[PDB]
Amino acid sequence: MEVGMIPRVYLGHEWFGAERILSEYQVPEDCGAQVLFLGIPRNAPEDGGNIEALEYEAYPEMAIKEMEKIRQETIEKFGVKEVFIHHRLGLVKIGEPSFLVLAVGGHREETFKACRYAVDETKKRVPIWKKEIFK
Amino acid sequence: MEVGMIPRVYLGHEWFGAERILSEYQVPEDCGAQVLFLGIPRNAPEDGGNIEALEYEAYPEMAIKEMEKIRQETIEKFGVKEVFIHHRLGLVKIGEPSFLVLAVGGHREETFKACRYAVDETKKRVPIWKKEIFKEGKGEWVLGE
Ligand SMILES: [Cl-]
Ligand code: NA
Ligand code: NA
Repeated sequence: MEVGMIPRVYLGHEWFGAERILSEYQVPEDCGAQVLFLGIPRNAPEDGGNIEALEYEAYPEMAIKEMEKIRQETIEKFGVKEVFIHHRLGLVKIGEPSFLVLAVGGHREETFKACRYAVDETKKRVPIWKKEIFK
Repeated sequence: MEVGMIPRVYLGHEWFGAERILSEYQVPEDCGAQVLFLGIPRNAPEDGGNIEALEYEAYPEMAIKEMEKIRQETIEKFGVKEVFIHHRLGLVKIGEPSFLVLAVGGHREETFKACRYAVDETKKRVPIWKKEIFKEGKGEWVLGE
């Protein structure tokens, strides 16, 4: 995707990815910590080990609005400088990240907390659900 | 540079970087989470003035061994599948990562804990000495007679 600036909140069938975000985002002089979480579809033995991919769907408008709300809360609550919350829609192969959260802050203490908060809240409140694709 | 495999523990003047590591590393089928921490030199005016860079020095062998010990501990204590612990030596300009820790595991819970553990334990136990390299004009921040 070609954009003027990488969106902080993204929900779509395309993807920017950790490499591009980390490469393009300029860390502010007052920030000394970045904590990135990548959620990846698994094909663990406990699920049969026959999963080839996951298909993600959502209520697009509702989801992105709630995602932005969580981002706002994360920044205000932990005092970090920036937070990215991205999630893919459509087909996602096992091993490919489908969920991304990047927190940028002054120190690691609050940056780790910020990332974990955004990740946990997103899972509890954002309307995005998966479907397994077998074989 | 030094692939084949990227060394899980690395200490030197060169740098693999998060982009290359995330790009090359293949996530195992039983892993659903990756937690990456990047430590970056920051300008700390509360330390006397504006900083240009952070310098890191050490006796590599000793530092590397403790880093490897911490890595093994992280994997064992948290049950994660893989852990990378990298750190740069020499001068690192503000904004450029100098410390990297990547934990790969089954779920969020243990992966986050593992990364935090490796990071905290490294800062407490690994003998890498740091020095803030201030920009010219430091004497202007605190003025007496
Ligand atoms: Cl909607
Ligand atoms: Na990614
Ligand atoms: Na890096």
